[PDB]
Amino acid sequence: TFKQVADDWLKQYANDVKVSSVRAREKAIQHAIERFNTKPIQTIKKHDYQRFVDDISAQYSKNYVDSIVASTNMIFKYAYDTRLIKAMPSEGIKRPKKKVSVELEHHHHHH
Repeated sequence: TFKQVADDWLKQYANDVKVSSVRAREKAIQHAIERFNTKPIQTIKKHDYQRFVDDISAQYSKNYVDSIVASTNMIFKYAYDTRLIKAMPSEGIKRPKKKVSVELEHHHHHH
């Protein structure tokens, strides 16, 4: 029944956003629902959640990954708030430092 709940929620989100983003994001979100079709949303653990994020990262660009993560988190929180599921897997995930430095400015050298 997650597909129906996610499908209903996705339609409301499409209220204000790029159509291409919704179609592309829906494809990634829909793929996760079909993949976890035998695995209930309330049975999803933090480990599997990270696996999904890394799975789409190798299939989608970083910009698209952010939208999928937010949509997935918003959909998960929506079902939890409706007391339809008894779980909230997502918190406890952090990665301090260990990040690649950004050169931001392309000038680099200066005088």
